[PDB]
Amino acid sequence: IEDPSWSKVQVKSALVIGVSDFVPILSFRNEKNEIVGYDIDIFTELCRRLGIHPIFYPIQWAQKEILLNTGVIDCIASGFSVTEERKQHYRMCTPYLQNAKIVVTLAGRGYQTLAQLQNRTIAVEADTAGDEALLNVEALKDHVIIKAMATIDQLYEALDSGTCDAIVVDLIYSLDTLDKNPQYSIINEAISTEYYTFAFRQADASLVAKIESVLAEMNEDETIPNFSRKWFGSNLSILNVRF
Ligand SMILES: NC(=[NH2+])NCCC[C@H](N)C(=O)O
Repeated sequence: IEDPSWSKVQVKSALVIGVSDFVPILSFRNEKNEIVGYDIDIFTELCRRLGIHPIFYPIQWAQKEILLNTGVIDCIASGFSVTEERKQHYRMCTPYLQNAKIVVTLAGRGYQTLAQLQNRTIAVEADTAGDEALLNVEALKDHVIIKAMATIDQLYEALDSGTCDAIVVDLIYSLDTLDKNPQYSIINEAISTEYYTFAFRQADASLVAKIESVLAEMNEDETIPNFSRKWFGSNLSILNVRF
C-alpha cells in the first residue's frame, strides 16, 4: 500500500521544516531571536495535531533541493512558489496563499512603468526564479542586467546603494515593509501571479496526504484564517480552493 514517507516521520516523531529565517511575516527572527511567522504558526500547530515535533531548520535557499532530496529536511516553507518547472522537481501541497512578484524602485526617481526598467540593473534573490519572472516581461528580455543576492536585506541595500536600479520582491512578505517604507516605489504592473505551497520530496505522497488532511481541518476550523488575520490583518488563506 502506501509509500513509507508518513511512517518515517511518525517513527522519528518529528518533521524537519527548512526555512529561510529572514523572510518577513512568514518566517523571521523576533526580538528574542526566535523564529516566528505565518508559516511557523501553521507548521507548529499542524505538528502538534499530528503528535510530532516541528523542527524549523534554517537553510541556504540555493541548497533547498539537495537538502530535501538527501533528507536533511522533510519539506520547504518560507514562501515557496509553485512554478511549472518545480512541478518536475517537487511534490507540492495544495496552495495556501496567492502571491505576486513586484518591482520596487526608489520613489524619488520617477519610475512608473516596467518599460522604464530597460537597460537597467535589477536585483533578485538567488534561486527564486526571479530572473525567470523578469525574462518573461517583453520589455525586459535581453535588456536587463540581473544581480542575484543571498538575502532580502541585500536587495534593499543595493537599491539604497545604486548597485541596482530596481529589485524583485514577493508581495506577500512585503505587505508591512512597503506599507511603511514609502521611500520606495512599486511599479504598478506586477511581473507574475503565483501561488505559495509547501514543497516535499517527489515520492512522499503519504506524508503530503497526511499534512494536507490536517491543513484542511485547520483551515475549516478557522485556525489558519485567524493566523492570517494575526500576521496580515485579514484572512488570505486559499486552502479551500481546489486545484
Ligand atoms: N528565501 C526565501 N524563502 N525567500 C522568500 C521568497 C521565496 C520565493 N517565493 C521562492 O519560492 O523561491
